Amino acid sequence: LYFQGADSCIQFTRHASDVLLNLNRLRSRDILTDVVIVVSREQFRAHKTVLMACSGLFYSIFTDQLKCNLSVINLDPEINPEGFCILLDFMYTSRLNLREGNIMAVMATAMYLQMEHVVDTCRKFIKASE
Ligand SMILES: Nc1ncc(Cl)c(Nc2ccccc2)n1
Repeated sequence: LYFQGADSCIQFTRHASDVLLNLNRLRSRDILTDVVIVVSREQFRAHKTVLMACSGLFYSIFTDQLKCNLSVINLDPEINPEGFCILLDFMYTSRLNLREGNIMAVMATAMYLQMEHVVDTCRKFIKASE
């Protein structure tokens, strides 16, 4: 459906989430992926534009005239790959699968990737356990 937005335009309620859904479908089928992210010898294929849109670290890398052409990016080998996988799924879905058993790895990975809204959110959930 659609509605009249604050600017008097027609606004499509599901458009942004539908675009993201379609980008995730492309990722799952490996269509137009243009980078591999390597974490602890695990490989993750993705779209650079989605990475940049969600992460300060990826934004900096892919706006750098030298690094923007790399098709393989290695992360710190101490990064937990499940932490990365969770954040990558978040990027492509808006859904963050936080659990007691993964929250610290997810928070550390989000800090490394410069995903500040995710970092803040992990803080509140940790602080509520205390
Ligand atoms: N199912 C699917 N998966 C991925 C993409 Cl990118 C896509 N795009 C698209 C297809 C038809 C009409 C409008 C958009 N559709």
